[PDB]
Amino acid sequence: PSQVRQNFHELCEAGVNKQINLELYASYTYHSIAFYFDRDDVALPGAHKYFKKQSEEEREHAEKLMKFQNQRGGRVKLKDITAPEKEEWGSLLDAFKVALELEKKVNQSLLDLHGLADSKKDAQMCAFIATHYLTEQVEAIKEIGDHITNLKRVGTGLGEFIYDKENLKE
Amino acid sequence: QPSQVRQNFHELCEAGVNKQINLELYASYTYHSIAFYFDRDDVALPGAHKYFKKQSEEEREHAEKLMKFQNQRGGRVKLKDITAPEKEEWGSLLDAFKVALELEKKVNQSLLDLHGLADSKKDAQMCAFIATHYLTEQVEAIKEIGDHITNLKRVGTGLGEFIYDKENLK
Amino acid sequence: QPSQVRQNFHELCEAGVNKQINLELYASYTYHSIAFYFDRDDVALPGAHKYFKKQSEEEREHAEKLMKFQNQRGGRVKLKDITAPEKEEWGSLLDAFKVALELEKKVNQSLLDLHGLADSKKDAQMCAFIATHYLTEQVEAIKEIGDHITNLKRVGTGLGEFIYDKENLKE
Amino acid sequence: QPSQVRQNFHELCEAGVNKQINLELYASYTYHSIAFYFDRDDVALPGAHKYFKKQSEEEREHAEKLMKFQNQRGGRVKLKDITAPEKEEWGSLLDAFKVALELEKKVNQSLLDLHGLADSKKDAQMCAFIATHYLTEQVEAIKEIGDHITNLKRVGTGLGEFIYDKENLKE
Amino acid sequence: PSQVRQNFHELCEAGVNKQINLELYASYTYHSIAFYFDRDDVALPGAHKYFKKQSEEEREHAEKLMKFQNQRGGRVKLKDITAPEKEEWGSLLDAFKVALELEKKVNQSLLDLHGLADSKKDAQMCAFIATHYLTEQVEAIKEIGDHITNLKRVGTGLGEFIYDKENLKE
Amino acid sequence: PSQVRQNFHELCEAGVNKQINLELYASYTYHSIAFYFDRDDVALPGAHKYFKKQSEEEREHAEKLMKFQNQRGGRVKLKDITAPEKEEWGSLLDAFKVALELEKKVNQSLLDLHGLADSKKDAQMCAFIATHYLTEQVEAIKEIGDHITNLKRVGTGLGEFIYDKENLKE
Ligand SMILES: [Fe+3]
Ligand SMILES: [Fe+3]
Ligand SMILES: [Fe+3]
Ligand SMILES: [Fe+3]
Ligand SMILES: [Fe+3]
Ligand SMILES: [Fe+3]
Ligand SMILES: [Fe+3]
Ligand SMILES: [Fe+3]
Ligand SMILES: [Fe+3]
Ligand SMILES: [Fe+3]
Ligand SMILES: [Fe+3]
Ligand SMILES: [Fe+3]
Ligand SMILES: [Fe+3]
Ligand SMILES: [Fe+3]
Ligand SMILES: [Fe+3]
Ligand SMILES: [Fe+3]
Ligand SMILES: [Fe+3]
Ligand SMILES: [Fe+3]
Repeated sequence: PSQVRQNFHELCEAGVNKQINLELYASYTYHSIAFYFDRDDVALPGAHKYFKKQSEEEREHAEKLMKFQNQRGGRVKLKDITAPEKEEWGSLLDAFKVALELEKKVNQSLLDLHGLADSKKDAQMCAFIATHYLTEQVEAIKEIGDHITNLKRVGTGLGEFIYDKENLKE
Repeated sequence: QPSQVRQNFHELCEAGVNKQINLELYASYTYHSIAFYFDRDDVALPGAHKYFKKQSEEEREHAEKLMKFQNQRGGRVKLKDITAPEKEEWGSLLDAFKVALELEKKVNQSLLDLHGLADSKKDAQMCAFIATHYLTEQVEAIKEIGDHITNLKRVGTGLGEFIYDKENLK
Repeated sequence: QPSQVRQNFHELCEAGVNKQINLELYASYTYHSIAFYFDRDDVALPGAHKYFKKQSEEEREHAEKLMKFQNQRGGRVKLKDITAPEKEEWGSLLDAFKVALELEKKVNQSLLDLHGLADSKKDAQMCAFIATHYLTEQVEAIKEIGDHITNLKRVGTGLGEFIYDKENLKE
Repeated sequence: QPSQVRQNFHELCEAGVNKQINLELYASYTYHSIAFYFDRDDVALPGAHKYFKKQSEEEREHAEKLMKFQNQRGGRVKLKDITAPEKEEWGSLLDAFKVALELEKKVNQSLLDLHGLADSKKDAQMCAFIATHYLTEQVEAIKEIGDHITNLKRVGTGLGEFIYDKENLKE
Repeated sequence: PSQVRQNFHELCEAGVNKQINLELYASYTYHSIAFYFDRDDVALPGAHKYFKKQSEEEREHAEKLMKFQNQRGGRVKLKDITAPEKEEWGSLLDAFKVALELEKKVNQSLLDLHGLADSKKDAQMCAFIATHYLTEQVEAIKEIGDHITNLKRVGTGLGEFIYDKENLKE
Repeated sequence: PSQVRQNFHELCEAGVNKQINLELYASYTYHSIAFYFDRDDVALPGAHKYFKKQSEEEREHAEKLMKFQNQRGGRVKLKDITAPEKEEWGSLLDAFKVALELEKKVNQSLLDLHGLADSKKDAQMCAFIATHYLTEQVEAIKEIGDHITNLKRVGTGLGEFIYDKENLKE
């Protein structure tokens, strides 16, 4: 075993590797969404900028887990990053509904990971997940919630143009 | 018809937050009373006046942060009457701090109960929120009030109350 | 019996001030409720959340100024239960501002009554305090809310609500 | 019909760009793996960790510029799975830069093929794009990796690896 | 019972007092190691500086636990500080292996203390330990793992001089 | 024998090692006194700060002697640090009387060490001790004498609060 490994269970190591893959998957999906809004027949630059940023942040989420794996003396194990569900994402509202479903799936994954760590009495790993993931996920779901509400409010056409400029770009 | 953001948030936890919101508001109202008691012409302790107004304001912030939490998790804020404080007149500086210590310990037990409920429903995010934002401020507040009581017993009545008020509360 | 500072301050006027203090806190709590309703994920109007949060804080300040006045005059603050707000849910931006107009007019009438009472007891300093600090703020608040209602009717539902919230309430 | 912006852009060139995007992402993921390998407690080379993290990031930028180019020309981005890196463990600093040279040359050949395809369809825009942003960075990248390999052979294993990591990669 | 004491078990109070002694014992060991590297026949100034700093940090760890004891209304009980295991600590690599051993020993003590807190539903004591101690320890252990790896890599003689200058002095 | 050793007797080397232990024992006593004044039922923050600072200075005194040991080519030999004489230290005036006792005890130890140096014609060790230790000790003793006198003058209760604020906190 690694010289630094202490109170770190093989199932927890495995759970971190699974979460790294899911974070990379979310990153790639937002990347797809970002460049969909950059198409000449879509042309919502606020969404393009917003989802690009989201993609970057999800990559940082993966890196912090890779960093965590090494601190605890686990070994990073990488799998393929599955291509996103769709090639085209529809409206601003459609894209946000996809984002909410993705964020809730990631959140349930992190809640299962936390539960795993608690079951093995990994107090460090519980603290780490609670401090860096669980509140960002709640805040992210709430933010997407609000976007969906406002996108239904502003409607289609001019409303989308304005929401894109005022709320995603600025 | 669950909230679109709601995930791993029990109805009993929702109700527990609403109960804590009322308790925080109640504490704010009690400090407000105490603050204006020390502004009476026949009491006239400006340090205490300023101290307890600030305590009132902080308790209102504690309530707001739980209202914010309730909305983040997709629960619904339900407001009740704020009960008038226990007394119209609060006696000496020492008497007011003995009241505060009893209040803080009451609020603390309520936060420990609320944390216990969250843990019993495996609401790991709610555990972290309460630990991060409430449990250590409560411990620091109780210790601070203990030190105040100790010092108010030491300085005694009359000149000591005037000095303590100027040196430690103002 | 009376405070060493008390001069020309009738017990009915002392009682009137305690009743105004309660009304101010009641209005604070109502705006607080409204503020957190606009922060719900299924309403999500951040401009209104911010506006009503500030209104809540202001009304608490109006209560504090009265508690401070009570003590200046040597009256004694007497606090009562702060009644829960009328509604749990407040509907549209328009519905919320219509509630505010109603609330602000109720508070105004109460202050005008209190001023009446002060004058009936020839409490000139109390008349001056009420006129100086409350009667014009009240007039200005009711005008401001009237303008809000007019503009919320003009912009309509949907896009207009989003724009009004961002342009007028947030900024 | 075709995109309103599409002019002188062949479907095989579109396909080529999509294949290059996947390759750039593949390269990015490989450098990511290498980066975190050097962060292991039993490898502990902080310069190389920082260096390969930065290489991972730049490759992702290379991918983004081609997606941007795809949309500029009125083509459509088609994403495929990103294949996991070929190894879990990357050996020495020298071994890692040997993998990097192999990878950089493979990507260069794919860019030279893409350029040949552009020229074959008389896509002057695309030739110029590839030559301006890709062909020279790739030559510079290969030269840089070549110099790293030579220097890592010069310095030894052991002390030399620590010194090179701190003096050359941590910069 | 202290006026401030609430939800603080005697066994948790005892464990805090045990931890304080352990923190002070680590401090004294680091102090010894620091002054060994200052001997004219050892003369590694980077190590002297580094281990002095480690000695100072461990004393701070002890202080934070004494402060916590008082905050919770426990009473600080102090025991002899046992002299370090050796008078002489060998090579840079020998000293770092001692450090990894010590840090892993301390960490197990903190994981046990956290376990005790949890067994008594001391929610605030769990938060305290995880926030201030559990992640610091995992960072400390990883950093020492990294030192050992690099000290094996650089070898003895010239490598030790350079490591001491380039990594420990800076 | 150390390459650096010249005109340094074994008995002087032994006395330096004795002094180091005494400096560390004083440091630990001051640490105990410091954290007693931090208890919720004592709560004298000026004393807490003052005795913490004294604790830090005594550790520095120990360090300077370990440095001197190494400069002269003696070898540092460390012994257990004996727990302080009391767990509880009474009044501000009680703690200062303990301090005068401790400081006079240390000073006699330094005067004996100086005597030993002189008996071995260790001219540089006489200079070291007189320069760094003998006048500091006389200043320390006078300052504590002054505290005791002023603590008798101010009396208990209000006087202790004011002295703690006005003299020890500043
Ligand atoms: Fe994420
Ligand atoms: Fe890193
Ligand atoms: Fe996310
Ligand atoms: Fe509170
Ligand atoms: Fe808010
Ligand atoms: Fe409180
Ligand atoms: Fe008002
Ligand atoms: Fe005031
Ligand atoms: Fe108003
Ligand atoms: Fe590239
Ligand atoms: Fe772009
Ligand atoms: Fe490249
Ligand atoms: Fe420690
Ligand atoms: Fe302190
Ligand atoms: Fe440590
Ligand atoms: Fe000393
Ligand atoms: Fe030194
Ligand atoms: Fe001293």
